[PDB]
Amino acid sequence: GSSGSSGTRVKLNYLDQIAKFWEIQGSSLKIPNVERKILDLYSLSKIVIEEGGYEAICKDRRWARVAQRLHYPPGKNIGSLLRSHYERIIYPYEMFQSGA
Repeated sequence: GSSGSSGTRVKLNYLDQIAKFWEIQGSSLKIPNVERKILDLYSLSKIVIEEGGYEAICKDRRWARVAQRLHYPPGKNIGSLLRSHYERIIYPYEMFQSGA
């Protein structure tokens, strides 16, 4: 019949999800500014999960590729930044939203 195309549908679910969790704790959900541009915590997390989880990509120091995926500047200490922001904000959001 008819078809569509992926857009900013789910990309929002991530924000509403991580938010609904933070807004509750007390501290509003804030996004860090990397590369003179807003960070898409949605893409980073998404990719990882796909790659093969956090422990996997982490063990294979794939962080490098995970960063370049978002068209990041190859040369700057980004890998570290990402891994951090994740375990910094995406740490509780995940561990909490893990296991139904």
